Amino acid sequence: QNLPSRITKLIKKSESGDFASSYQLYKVFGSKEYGVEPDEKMSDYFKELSAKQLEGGQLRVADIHL
DNA sequence: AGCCGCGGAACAAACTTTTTGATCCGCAACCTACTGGATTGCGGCTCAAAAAGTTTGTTCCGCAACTGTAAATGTAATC
Repeated sequence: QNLPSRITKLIKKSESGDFASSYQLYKVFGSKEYGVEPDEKMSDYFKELSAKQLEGGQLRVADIHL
């Protein structure tokens, strides 16, 4: 069905393990705007994986510009 | 490029919890025996009054995603 190359890159990133890679994967498969047909089950899987991969991370302030 | 409801805020009258400045009243002191005058004085206790501390009803401030005819595009990478 010729999944776009950017979609394949995001899937590879999610397989490696990232939280945004699956965020922008359950919002790419849940709407028609991003350019791919909406699949609900395979978007729900990406949403669950994105939420599961958030644990263990620390939120810190990196830089600042006054 | 426009500006939805939501929730803090910047202000501003009302409650509300103490800071202060007298007034009083036992209360031991004199004085002498003891209500000694026709006396003072002195320290807890209480009084509203008012300069301080919340509490609560109103008014603007800000901000997001996308809009009405409208692209599925073999590979990688740029703004």
